[PDB]
Amino acid sequence: SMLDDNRPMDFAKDKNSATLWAKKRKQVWLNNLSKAESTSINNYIKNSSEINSYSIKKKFALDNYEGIETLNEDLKNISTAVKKSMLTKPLYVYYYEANDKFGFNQNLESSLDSNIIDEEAINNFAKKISDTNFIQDGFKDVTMTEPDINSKLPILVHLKLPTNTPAASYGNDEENLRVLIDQGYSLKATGLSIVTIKGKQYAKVDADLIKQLNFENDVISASQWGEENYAPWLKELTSNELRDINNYLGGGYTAINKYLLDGTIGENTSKEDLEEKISNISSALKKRKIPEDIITYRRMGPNEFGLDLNSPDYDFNKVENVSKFKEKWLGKTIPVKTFISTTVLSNNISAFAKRKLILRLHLPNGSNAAYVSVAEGYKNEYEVLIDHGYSYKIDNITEYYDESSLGGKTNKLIIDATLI
Ligand SMILES: NC(=O)c1ccc[n+]([C@@H]2O[C@H](COP(=O)([O-])OP(=O)(O)OC[C@H]3O[C@@H](n4cnc5c(N)ncnc54)[C@H](O)[C@@H]3O)[C@@H](O)[C@H]2O)c1
Repeated sequence: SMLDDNRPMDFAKDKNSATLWAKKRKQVWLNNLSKAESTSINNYIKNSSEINSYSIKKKFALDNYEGIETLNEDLKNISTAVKKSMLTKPLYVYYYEANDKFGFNQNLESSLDSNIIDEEAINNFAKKISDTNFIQDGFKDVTMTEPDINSKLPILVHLKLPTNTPAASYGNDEENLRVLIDQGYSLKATGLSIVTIKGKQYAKVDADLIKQLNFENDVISASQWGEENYAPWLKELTSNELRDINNYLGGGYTAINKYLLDGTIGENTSKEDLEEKISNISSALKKRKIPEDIITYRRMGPNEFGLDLNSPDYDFNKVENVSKFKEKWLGKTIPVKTFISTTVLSNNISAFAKRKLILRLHLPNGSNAAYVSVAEGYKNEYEVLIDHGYSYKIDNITEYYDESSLGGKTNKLIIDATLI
Protein backbone atom coordinates (compact mmCIF):
# COMPACT_ATOMS: atom_id res chain seq x y z
CA SER A 1 0.00 0.00 0.00
CA MET A 2 2.65 2.50 1.06
CA LEU A 3 4.84 0.77 -1.47
CA ASP A 4 1.90 0.27 -3.84
CA ASP A 5 1.44 4.06 -3.80
CA ASN A 6 5.14 4.90 -4.01
CA ARG A 7 6.21 2.33 -6.61
CA PRO A 8 7.20 3.51 -10.10
CA MET A 9 5.12 2.72 -13.17
CA ASP A 10 8.11 0.85 -14.62
CA PHE A 11 10.56 -0.99 -12.31
CA ALA A 12 12.89 -1.10 -15.33
CA LYS A 13 15.85 -2.80 -13.60
CA ASP A 14 15.07 -2.18 -9.93
CA LYS A 15 14.29 -5.68 -9.05
CA ASN A 16 15.09 -5.10 -5.39
CA SER A 17 12.15 -2.73 -4.92
CA ALA A 18 10.13 -4.88 -7.32
CA THR A 19 10.53 -7.98 -5.13
CA LEU A 20 9.78 -5.93 -2.03
CA TRP A 21 6.66 -4.51 -3.67
CA ALA A 22 5.96 -8.04 -4.89
CA LYS A 23 6.54 -9.57 -1.51
CA LYS A 24 3.98 -7.84 0.59
CA ARG A 25 1.34 -7.99 -2.06
CA LYS A 26 2.16 -11.69 -2.47
CA GLN A 27 1.70 -12.40 1.26
CA VAL A 28 -1.47 -10.30 1.57
CA TRP A 29 -2.94 -11.80 -1.61
CA LEU A 30 -2.69 -15.46 -0.63
CA ASN A 31 -4.24 -14.70 2.76
CA ASN A 32 -7.34 -13.82 0.75
CA LEU A 33 -7.16 -17.17 -1.00
CA SER A 34 -9.38 -20.16 -0.39
CA LYS A 35 -7.62 -23.50 -0.06
CA ALA A 36 -8.81 -24.22 -3.60
CA GLU A 37 -7.19 -21.02 -4.89
CA SER A 38 -3.86 -21.65 -3.21
CA THR A 39 -3.76 -25.17 -4.65
CA SER A 40 -4.81 -23.90 -8.09
CA ILE A 41 -2.10 -21.23 -8.09
CA ASN A 42 0.27 -24.01 -7.00
CA ASN A 43 -0.93 -26.05 -9.97
CA TYR A 44 -0.11 -23.11 -12.25
CA ILE A 45 3.44 -22.84 -10.89
CA LYS A 46 3.92 -26.60 -11.57
CA ASN A 47 2.41 -26.84 -15.04
CA SER A 48 1.23 -23.54 -16.51
CA SER A 49 1.61 -24.91 -20.03
CA GLU A 50 -0.88 -27.71 -19.42
CA ILE A 51 -3.42 -25.33 -17.84
CA ASN A 52 -3.06 -22.80 -20.63
CA SER A 53 -3.32 -25.40 -23.37
CA TYR A 54 -6.42 -26.80 -21.67
CA SER A 55 -8.11 -23.36 -21.57
CA ILE A 56 -7.87 -23.45 -25.36
CA LYS A 57 -9.26 -27.01 -25.69
CA LYS A 58 -12.13 -26.16 -23.38
CA LYS A 59 -13.29 -22.90 -24.92
CA PHE A 60 -13.30 -24.30 -28.47
CA ALA A 61 -14.93 -27.63 -27.52
CA LEU A 62 -18.44 -28.85 -28.20
CA ASP A 63 -21.10 -27.87 -25.66
CA ASN A 64 -21.25 -31.05 -23.59
CA TYR A 65 -17.55 -31.65 -23.60
CA GLU A 66 -16.97 -32.18 -19.88
CA GLY A 67 -13.18 -32.37 -20.14
CA ILE A 68 -10.98 -32.71 -17.07
CA GLU A 69 -12.62 -31.63 -13.84
CA THR A 70 -9.43 -30.65 -12.01
CA LEU A 71 -8.33 -28.33 -14.80
CA ASN A 72 -11.80 -26.81 -14.88
CA GLU A 73 -11.42 -25.88 -11.20
CA ASP A 74 -7.92 -24.63 -11.91
CA LEU A 75 -9.24 -22.37 -14.68
CA LYS A 76 -11.96 -21.00 -12.39
CA ASN A 77 -9.79 -20.61 -9.27
CA ILE A 78 -6.70 -19.01 -10.83
CA SER A 79 -8.95 -16.30 -12.23
CA THR A 80 -10.66 -15.42 -8.92
CA ALA A 81 -7.25 -15.49 -7.25
CA VAL A 82 -5.62 -12.91 -9.53
CA LYS A 83 -8.76 -10.75 -9.45
CA LYS A 84 -7.99 -10.24 -5.75
CA SER A 85 -4.71 -8.64 -6.80
CA MET A 86 -5.62 -5.77 -9.14
CA LEU A 87 -3.09 -3.07 -10.04
CA THR A 88 -3.68 0.25 -8.26
CA LYS A 89 -2.00 2.05 -11.15
CA PRO A 90 -0.30 1.06 -14.43
CA LEU A 91 2.55 -1.46 -14.38
CA TYR A 92 5.01 -2.19 -17.18
CA VAL A 93 6.07 -5.83 -17.44
CA TYR A 94 8.62 -7.79 -19.49
CA TYR A 95 8.98 -11.05 -21.38
CA TYR A 96 10.98 -12.46 -24.26
CA GLU A 97 8.72 -13.69 -27.06
CA ALA A 98 8.80 -15.97 -30.13
CA ASN A 99 8.07 -14.53 -33.54
CA ASP A 100 5.16 -16.96 -34.11
CA LYS A 101 3.22 -15.21 -31.33
CA PHE A 102 3.23 -12.27 -33.73
CA GLY A 103 2.48 -14.51 -36.69
CA PHE A 104 5.88 -13.62 -38.11
CA ASN A 105 7.86 -16.36 -39.87
CA GLN A 106 10.91 -14.39 -41.07
CA ASN A 107 14.17 -14.61 -39.13
CA LEU A 108 15.01 -11.38 -37.30
CA GLU A 109 18.64 -12.36 -36.77
CA SER A 110 20.96 -11.01 -39.44
CA SER A 111 22.71 -13.82 -41.31
CA LEU A 112 26.04 -11.99 -40.97
CA ASP A 113 26.08 -11.40 -37.20
CA SER A 114 23.76 -13.21 -34.79
CA ASN A 115 24.10 -10.31 -32.33
CA ILE A 116 22.49 -7.98 -34.88
CA ILE A 117 18.91 -7.61 -36.09
CA ASP A 118 18.30 -7.75 -39.85
CA GLU A 119 17.07 -4.40 -41.23
CA GLU A 120 14.71 -5.75 -43.89
CA ALA A 121 13.38 -8.35 -41.49
CA ILE A 122 12.55 -5.83 -38.79
CA ASN A 123 10.93 -3.54 -41.39
CA ASN A 124 8.67 -6.40 -42.41
CA PHE A 125 8.05 -7.06 -38.71
CA ALA A 126 6.98 -3.43 -38.27
CA LYS A 127 4.29 -3.89 -40.90
CA LYS A 128 3.18 -7.29 -39.59
CA ILE A 129 2.60 -6.10 -35.99
CA SER A 130 0.66 -2.97 -37.07
CA ASP A 131 -3.15 -2.83 -37.26
CA THR A 132 -3.44 -6.01 -35.20
CA ASN A 133 -4.75 -6.90 -31.76
CA PHE A 134 -2.93 -10.09 -30.75
CA ILE A 135 -5.21 -12.26 -28.66
CA GLN A 136 -3.42 -13.86 -25.70
CA ASP A 137 -4.79 -17.32 -24.81
CA GLY A 138 -4.73 -18.62 -21.25
CA PHE A 139 -3.07 -16.90 -18.31
CA LYS A 140 0.09 -14.94 -19.01
CA ASP A 141 2.87 -14.82 -16.45
CA VAL A 142 5.60 -12.22 -16.85
CA THR A 143 8.53 -10.55 -15.09
CA MET A 144 8.82 -7.11 -13.46
CA THR A 145 12.13 -5.96 -14.92
CA GLU A 146 14.11 -5.96 -18.15
CA PRO A 147 15.76 -9.36 -18.46
CA ASP A 148 19.45 -9.51 -17.55
CA ILE A 149 20.15 -12.73 -19.42
CA ASN A 150 20.29 -14.23 -22.90
CA SER A 151 17.26 -15.47 -24.77
CA LYS A 152 17.12 -17.83 -27.74
CA LEU A 153 14.03 -15.76 -28.69
CA PRO A 154 14.23 -12.66 -31.00
CA ILE A 155 11.76 -10.32 -29.32
CA LEU A 156 11.46 -8.49 -26.02
CA VAL A 157 7.92 -7.42 -25.12
CA HIS A 158 7.59 -4.34 -22.93
CA LEU A 159 3.91 -4.53 -21.97
CA LYS A 160 1.88 -1.83 -20.24
CA LEU A 161 -0.77 -3.20 -17.88
CA PRO A 162 -3.52 -0.68 -17.16
CA THR A 163 -4.94 0.21 -13.73
CA ASN A 164 -7.13 -2.51 -12.13
CA THR A 165 -5.58 -5.32 -14.19
CA PRO A 166 -5.66 -8.59 -12.23
CA ALA A 167 -1.92 -9.13 -11.87
CA ALA A 168 -0.77 -11.24 -8.94
CA SER A 169 2.80 -11.43 -7.59
CA TYR A 170 3.85 -15.06 -7.30
CA GLY A 171 6.62 -17.63 -7.76
CA ASN A 172 9.26 -19.67 -5.92
CA ASP A 173 12.36 -17.66 -6.73
CA GLU A 174 11.66 -14.85 -4.33
CA GLU A 175 14.17 -12.59 -5.82
CA ASN A 176 13.09 -12.42 -9.52
CA LEU A 177 9.33 -12.73 -8.85
CA ARG A 178 6.67 -13.19 -11.53
CA VAL A 179 3.39 -11.50 -12.35
CA LEU A 180 0.35 -13.58 -13.21
CA ILE A 181 -2.14 -11.86 -15.52
CA ASP A 182 -5.79 -12.93 -15.84
CA GLN A 183 -7.29 -14.56 -18.95
CA GLY A 184 -9.13 -12.54 -21.60
CA TYR A 185 -6.63 -9.96 -22.83
CA SER A 186 -4.92 -9.01 -26.05
CA LEU A 187 -1.72 -7.20 -27.05
CA LYS A 188 -1.69 -3.98 -29.09
CA ALA A 189 1.70 -2.74 -30.25
CA THR A 190 2.52 0.90 -29.48
CA GLY A 191 6.14 1.06 -30.63
CA LEU A 192 9.09 -0.84 -32.13
CA SER A 193 12.83 -0.46 -31.71
CA ILE A 194 16.03 -2.43 -31.35
CA VAL A 195 17.40 -2.95 -27.85
CA THR A 196 20.81 -4.34 -27.00
CA ILE A 197 20.94 -6.66 -24.01
CA LYS A 198 24.25 -8.33 -23.05
CA GLY A 199 25.76 -7.40 -26.42
CA LYS A 200 22.86 -8.85 -28.39
CA GLN A 201 20.12 -7.06 -30.31
CA TYR A 202 16.46 -7.88 -29.79
CA ALA A 203 13.33 -6.47 -31.39
CA LYS A 204 11.64 -4.56 -28.57
CA VAL A 205 7.85 -4.43 -28.93
CA ASP A 206 6.23 -1.79 -26.77
CA ALA A 207 2.58 -2.72 -26.27
CA ASP A 208 -0.60 -2.13 -24.31
CA LEU A 209 -2.61 -4.81 -22.58
CA ILE A 210 -6.14 -4.26 -23.91
CA LYS A 211 -9.40 -6.11 -23.44
CA GLN A 212 -11.40 -6.93 -26.55
CA LEU A 213 -15.11 -7.77 -26.54
CA ASN A 214 -14.96 -11.54 -26.85
CA PHE A 215 -17.76 -13.66 -25.41
CA GLU A 216 -15.97 -17.04 -25.87
CA ASN A 217 -18.40 -19.40 -23.98
CA ASP A 218 -20.51 -16.68 -22.32
CA VAL A 219 -23.92 -17.28 -23.95
CA ILE A 220 -25.77 -14.86 -21.68
CA SER A 221 -23.55 -11.89 -22.45
CA ALA A 222 -23.54 -12.79 -26.14
CA SER A 223 -27.33 -13.00 -26.29
CA GLN A 224 -27.67 -9.71 -24.38
CA TRP A 225 -25.26 -7.89 -26.71
CA GLY A 226 -27.07 -9.26 -29.77
CA GLU A 227 -30.46 -8.22 -28.42
CA GLU A 228 -29.39 -4.75 -27.29
CA ASN A 229 -27.65 -3.88 -30.51
CA TYR A 230 -29.71 -5.65 -33.16
CA ALA A 231 -33.28 -5.72 -31.88
CA PRO A 232 -33.83 -2.29 -33.48
CA TRP A 233 -32.12 -3.57 -36.67
CA LEU A 234 -34.60 -6.43 -37.00
CA LYS A 235 -37.44 -3.88 -36.82
CA GLU A 236 -36.19 -1.81 -39.74
CA LEU A 237 -35.92 -4.79 -42.12
CA THR A 238 -38.15 -4.67 -45.20
CA SER A 239 -40.36 -7.75 -45.53
CA ASN A 240 -38.17 -8.92 -48.45
CA GLU A 241 -34.95 -8.38 -46.47
CA LEU A 242 -36.37 -10.39 -43.60
CA ARG A 243 -37.56 -13.09 -46.01
CA ASP A 244 -34.22 -13.45 -47.78
CA ILE A 245 -32.15 -13.35 -44.55
CA ASN A 246 -34.40 -16.12 -43.19
CA ASN A 247 -34.09 -18.01 -46.49
CA TYR A 248 -30.27 -17.75 -46.31
CA LEU A 249 -30.11 -18.81 -42.69
CA GLY A 250 -32.47 -21.76 -43.15
CA GLY A 251 -30.36 -23.34 -45.87
CA GLY A 252 -30.45 -20.91 -48.80
CA TYR A 253 -26.81 -20.01 -47.95
CA THR A 254 -25.65 -23.06 -49.94
CA ALA A 255 -26.88 -21.82 -53.32
CA ILE A 256 -26.27 -18.14 -52.49
CA ASN A 257 -22.66 -18.46 -51.37
CA LYS A 258 -21.97 -20.92 -54.24
CA TYR A 259 -23.18 -18.32 -56.73
CA LEU A 260 -21.19 -15.52 -55.11
CA LEU A 261 -18.05 -17.66 -55.14
CA ASP A 262 -18.03 -18.67 -58.83
CA GLY A 263 -21.44 -18.08 -60.38
CA THR A 264 -22.82 -21.63 -60.21
CA ILE A 265 -26.61 -21.86 -60.67
CA GLY A 266 -28.92 -24.82 -60.07
CA GLU A 267 -31.27 -25.81 -62.91
CA ASN A 268 -34.11 -25.06 -60.49
CA THR A 269 -33.34 -21.34 -60.32
CA SER A 270 -32.12 -18.29 -62.20
CA LYS A 271 -29.50 -15.56 -62.07
CA GLU A 272 -32.18 -12.94 -61.32
CA ASP A 273 -33.64 -14.88 -58.39
CA LEU A 274 -30.18 -15.34 -56.90
CA GLU A 275 -29.19 -11.71 -57.50
CA GLU A 276 -32.42 -10.46 -55.87
CA LYS A 277 -31.73 -12.51 -52.77
CA ILE A 278 -28.10 -11.37 -52.63
CA SER A 279 -29.30 -7.77 -53.11
CA ASN A 280 -31.79 -8.01 -50.24
CA ILE A 281 -29.42 -9.72 -47.78
CA SER A 282 -26.57 -7.28 -48.61
CA SER A 283 -28.77 -4.17 -48.27
CA ALA A 284 -29.99 -5.58 -44.93
CA LEU A 285 -26.44 -6.04 -43.66
CA LYS A 286 -25.65 -2.35 -44.33
CA LYS A 287 -28.50 -1.08 -42.15
CA ARG A 288 -26.75 -1.12 -38.77
CA LYS A 289 -22.94 -1.23 -38.69
CA ILE A 290 -21.21 -3.20 -35.96
CA PRO A 291 -21.29 -0.66 -33.05
CA GLU A 292 -17.98 -1.69 -31.35
CA ASP A 293 -15.02 -3.95 -32.11
CA ILE A 294 -16.00 -7.55 -31.45
CA ILE A 295 -14.34 -10.96 -31.77
CA THR A 296 -16.38 -13.51 -33.76
CA TYR A 297 -15.75 -17.12 -34.90
CA ARG A 298 -16.22 -19.45 -37.86
CA ARG A 299 -15.80 -23.17 -38.40
CA MET A 300 -14.35 -22.98 -41.90
CA GLY A 301 -14.24 -25.74 -44.49
CA PRO A 302 -10.98 -26.56 -46.33
CA ASN A 303 -12.18 -24.93 -49.61
CA GLU A 304 -11.83 -21.52 -47.96
CA PHE A 305 -8.07 -22.04 -48.11
CA GLY A 306 -7.97 -23.94 -51.40
CA LEU A 307 -7.92 -27.38 -49.76
CA ASP A 308 -10.10 -30.50 -50.06
CA LEU A 309 -11.15 -32.79 -47.22
CA ASN A 310 -8.63 -35.35 -48.51
CA SER A 311 -5.79 -33.01 -49.42
CA PRO A 312 -2.48 -34.26 -48.02
CA ASP A 313 -1.88 -30.64 -46.97
CA TYR A 314 -5.03 -30.73 -44.82
CA ASP A 315 -3.53 -33.37 -42.48
CA PHE A 316 -2.52 -31.07 -39.61
CA ASN A 317 -1.53 -34.07 -37.49
CA LYS A 318 1.77 -33.71 -39.33
CA VAL A 319 3.98 -30.79 -38.30
CA GLU A 320 5.14 -30.17 -41.89
CA ASN A 321 1.56 -29.46 -42.98
CA VAL A 322 0.99 -26.89 -40.23
CA SER A 323 4.28 -25.25 -41.32
CA LYS A 324 3.19 -25.23 -44.97
CA PHE A 325 -0.11 -23.62 -44.02
CA LYS A 326 1.60 -20.95 -41.94
CA GLU A 327 4.07 -20.20 -44.73
CA LYS A 328 1.28 -19.94 -47.31
CA TRP A 329 -1.16 -17.75 -45.36
CA LEU A 330 0.49 -15.74 -42.54
CA GLY A 331 0.33 -12.03 -43.33
CA LYS A 332 -1.77 -12.60 -46.44
CA THR A 333 -4.89 -10.68 -47.37
CA ILE A 334 -7.68 -12.96 -48.68
CA PRO A 335 -10.65 -11.56 -50.63
CA VAL A 336 -13.95 -13.05 -49.47
CA LYS A 337 -16.61 -13.07 -52.20
CA THR A 338 -19.21 -14.83 -50.04
CA PHE A 339 -21.43 -13.70 -47.19
CA ILE A 340 -19.67 -14.78 -44.00
CA SER A 341 -21.64 -16.82 -41.44
CA THR A 342 -19.93 -16.33 -38.07
CA THR A 343 -20.81 -17.16 -34.48
CA VAL A 344 -19.81 -14.93 -31.59
CA LEU A 345 -19.24 -17.98 -29.38
CA SER A 346 -16.01 -19.97 -29.47
CA ASN A 347 -18.09 -23.16 -28.87
CA ASN A 348 -17.81 -25.86 -31.52
CA ILE A 349 -20.96 -26.42 -33.63
CA SER A 350 -22.35 -29.96 -33.99
CA ALA A 351 -22.96 -29.77 -37.74
CA PHE A 352 -19.40 -28.51 -38.31
CA ALA A 353 -17.65 -30.37 -35.47
CA LYS A 354 -14.88 -31.88 -37.58
CA ARG A 355 -13.86 -28.77 -39.55
CA LYS A 356 -10.16 -28.15 -38.67
CA LEU A 357 -10.01 -24.46 -39.43
CA ILE A 358 -11.28 -22.12 -36.72
CA LEU A 359 -11.58 -18.46 -37.68
CA ARG A 360 -11.06 -16.08 -34.78
CA LEU A 361 -12.05 -12.84 -36.46
CA HIS A 362 -11.47 -9.30 -35.21
CA LEU A 363 -14.62 -7.60 -36.53
CA PRO A 364 -14.17 -3.82 -36.44
CA ASN A 365 -16.53 -1.08 -35.41
CA GLY A 366 -18.26 0.05 -38.61
CA SER A 367 -18.35 -3.31 -40.42
CA ASN A 368 -21.45 -4.08 -42.50
CA ALA A 369 -22.65 -7.06 -40.45
CA ALA A 370 -25.62 -7.93 -38.24
CA TYR A 371 -26.43 -10.14 -35.26
CA VAL A 372 -29.09 -11.99 -37.20
CA SER A 373 -30.07 -14.35 -34.36
CA VAL A 374 -32.23 -11.63 -32.75
CA ALA A 375 -34.83 -12.66 -35.31
CA GLU A 376 -37.53 -15.11 -34.24
CA GLY A 377 -36.58 -18.74 -34.66
CA TYR A 378 -32.90 -18.66 -33.76
CA LYS A 379 -32.85 -19.73 -30.15
CA ASN A 380 -29.48 -21.42 -29.47
CA GLU A 381 -28.04 -19.44 -32.38
CA TYR A 382 -25.57 -16.56 -31.96
CA GLU A 383 -24.74 -15.61 -35.52
CA VAL A 384 -23.19 -12.47 -36.91
CA LEU A 385 -23.63 -12.45 -40.68
CA ILE A 386 -21.06 -10.36 -42.57
CA ASP A 387 -21.66 -8.66 -45.95
CA HIS A 388 -20.03 -10.11 -49.06
CA GLY A 389 -16.87 -8.61 -50.51
CA TYR A 390 -14.64 -7.99 -47.48
CA SER A 391 -11.22 -9.58 -46.91
CA TYR A 392 -9.36 -11.46 -44.19
CA LYS A 393 -5.96 -10.19 -43.11
CA ILE A 394 -4.33 -13.30 -41.61
CA ASP A 395 -2.65 -12.30 -38.33
CA ASN A 396 -1.81 -15.60 -36.64
CA ILE A 397 -2.17 -19.35 -36.87
CA THR A 398 -2.21 -21.37 -33.67
CA GLU A 399 -2.45 -25.16 -33.57
CA TYR A 400 -4.15 -27.14 -30.85
CA TYR A 401 -5.18 -30.76 -30.56
CA ASP A 402 -8.91 -31.52 -30.44
CA GLU A 403 -8.79 -34.90 -28.71
CA SER A 404 -12.54 -35.43 -28.82
CA SER A 405 -14.19 -38.16 -30.85
CA LEU A 406 -16.90 -35.88 -32.22
CA GLY A 407 -14.33 -33.15 -32.86
CA GLY A 408 -12.33 -35.52 -35.04
CA LYS A 409 -9.29 -36.45 -32.91
CA THR A 410 -7.13 -34.02 -34.87
CA ASN A 411 -4.94 -30.98 -34.70
CA LYS A 412 -6.94 -27.88 -35.59
CA LEU A 413 -5.85 -24.36 -36.55
CA ILE A 414 -7.02 -21.24 -34.78
CA ILE A 415 -6.76 -18.58 -37.48
CA ASP A 416 -6.63 -15.11 -35.98
CA ALA A 417 -7.66 -12.63 -38.64
CA THR A 418 -8.81 -9.04 -39.04
CA LEU A 419 -11.73 -8.16 -41.32
CA ILE A 420 -10.59 -5.50 -43.77
N1 LIG B 1 -19.16 -21.39 -38.25
C1 LIG B 1 -20.05 -21.55 -39.21
O1 LIG B 1 -19.80 -22.17 -40.25
C2 LIG B 1 -21.41 -20.96 -38.94
C3 LIG B 1 -21.48 -19.87 -38.08
C4 LIG B 1 -22.73 -19.33 -37.82
C5 LIG B 1 -23.86 -19.90 -38.42
N2 LIG B 1 -23.78 -20.95 -39.24
C6 LIG B 1 -25.01 -21.51 -39.84
O2 LIG B 1 -24.68 -22.65 -40.62
C7 LIG B 1 -25.15 -22.51 -41.96
C8 LIG B 1 -24.01 -22.07 -42.86
O3 LIG B 1 -23.13 -23.17 -43.07
P1 LIG B 1 -21.65 -22.97 -43.67
O4 LIG B 1 -20.85 -22.04 -42.79
O5 LIG B 1 -21.13 -24.33 -44.07
O6 LIG B 1 -22.04 -22.16 -45.01
P2 LIG B 1 -21.09 -21.61 -46.18
O7 LIG B 1 -21.98 -21.30 -47.35
O8 LIG B 1 -20.20 -20.55 -45.60
O9 LIG B 1 -20.12 -22.86 -46.54
C9 LIG B 1 -20.55 -23.98 -47.32
C10 LIG B 1 -19.35 -24.61 -48.00
O10 LIG B 1 -18.79 -23.64 -48.89
C11 LIG B 1 -17.43 -23.37 -48.54
N3 LIG B 1 -17.17 -21.92 -48.61
C12 LIG B 1 -17.81 -20.94 -47.94
N4 LIG B 1 -17.29 -19.72 -48.25
C13 LIG B 1 -16.29 -19.93 -49.12
C14 LIG B 1 -15.33 -19.09 -49.85
N5 LIG B 1 -15.33 -17.74 -49.69
N6 LIG B 1 -14.43 -19.70 -50.65
C15 LIG B 1 -14.42 -21.04 -50.82
N7 LIG B 1 -15.28 -21.86 -50.20
C16 LIG B 1 -16.21 -21.37 -49.35
C17 LIG B 1 -17.28 -23.83 -47.09
O11 LIG B 1 -15.93 -24.22 -46.79
C18 LIG B 1 -18.26 -24.98 -46.99
O12 LIG B 1 -17.65 -26.21 -47.42
C19 LIG B 1 -26.22 -21.44 -41.89
O13 LIG B 1 -27.45 -22.07 -41.51
C20 LIG B 1 -25.74 -20.54 -40.78
O14 LIG B 1 -26.82 -19.86 -40.14
C21 LIG B 1 -22.57 -21.50 -39.51
